[PDB]
Amino acid sequence: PVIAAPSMWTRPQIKDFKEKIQQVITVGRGEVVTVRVPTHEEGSYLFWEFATDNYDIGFGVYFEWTDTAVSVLDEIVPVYRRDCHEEVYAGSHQYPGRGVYLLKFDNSYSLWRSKSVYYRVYY
Repeated sequence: PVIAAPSMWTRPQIKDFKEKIQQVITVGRGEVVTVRVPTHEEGSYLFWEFATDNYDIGFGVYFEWTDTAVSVLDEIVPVYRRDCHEEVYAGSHQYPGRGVYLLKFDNSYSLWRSKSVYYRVYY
């Protein structure tokens, strides 16, 4: 089981990222949204970008060995609170093999606030 280290960065241009995203996920007050993004035999990589309005949210990535679902295994990125309300959080990961990626928008730590998740998955 060979797992490539993922790469992660940020971008300042969040207003505009959001703006052309809107042309969007509501994560509940204490819920967890799981976007399942199956691999490609044609692509080699997963690219992702996401941002939120006003409040941070937990982000994490896992790999489900199984052959886009959006719902309410091996670890790529651990699930941590991320300031994707101030900047756009982006990342890549090399396919480990074939399967489905688990993008985890975790708002379970929130008690009163829902989150608006603007995201993108590429190529």
